[PDB]
Amino acid sequence: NAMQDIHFRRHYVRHLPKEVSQNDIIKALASPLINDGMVVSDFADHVITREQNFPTGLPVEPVGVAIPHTDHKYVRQNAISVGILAEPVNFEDMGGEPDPVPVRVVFMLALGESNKQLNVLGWIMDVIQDEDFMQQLLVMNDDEIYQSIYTRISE
Repeated sequence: NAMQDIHFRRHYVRHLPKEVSQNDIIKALASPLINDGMVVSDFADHVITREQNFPTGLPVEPVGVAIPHTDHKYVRQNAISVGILAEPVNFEDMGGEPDPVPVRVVFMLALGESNKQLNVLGWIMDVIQDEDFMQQLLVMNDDEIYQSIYTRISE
């Protein structure tokens, strides 16, 4: 279990309100990591710059996903911060496609070593193809999303 070193806590999950922008989302998801000392104080802005340059939208159906992240030099402890959006928010296609991705679930990845990327991406790729799992994230409360994702990670 390579992800045994990834931190995922109850407060690393939250539903975001409508009318929030891409930047608000990134700052909101980064907040808990920043407070726990998992990342550098200005992590959210490095993620924003990264996202604008190299978008992380994944056009999966029916729930659009995004995996914003930044350089590992800004991460001192591996962690994942999850956001469930009240309404879809547009993220540019990681693949370069013209149509933006209507994102509803955001998986912010804070990885301190690049050797962790393949594994974590493989994990994401897997959960976003799990139609049922993804749909449930849009219905469950924070504790439920937390329990399910946590389990998914460690089990």
